Amino acid sequence: GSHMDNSDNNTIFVQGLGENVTIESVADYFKQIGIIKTNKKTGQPMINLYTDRETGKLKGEATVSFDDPPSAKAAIDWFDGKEFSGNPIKVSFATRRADFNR
RNA sequence: GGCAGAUUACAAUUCUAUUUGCC
Repeated sequence: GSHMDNSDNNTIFVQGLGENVTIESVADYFKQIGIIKTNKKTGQPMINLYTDRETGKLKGEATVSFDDPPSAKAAIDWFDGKEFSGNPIKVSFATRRADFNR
């Protein structure tokens, strides 16, 4: 969250999306606040859904990255505590937990 | 860093890489 200046943080973490959600739907729900950054290697928007390895069901968790950091900040200020696909969600500032194994 | 084209491989439990052209 506010634990960093986020001057280099353009990603938000999301929880509660749903067990049947899609990258395109999440992107359509976040793009209305600001431009989601697009992958130039894959052409899909920067969203990463997560899955349970013990059940194979979706965690309801995902990251979304923005083309600018103030858009990510507005996305937290706005989407945090709203609903998506008919499910309550929770947005906040992300980091790179990937860096523990990358 | 961004824009266009091309290539290959792998992964997570909170932001992929390589490569050609241009600034």
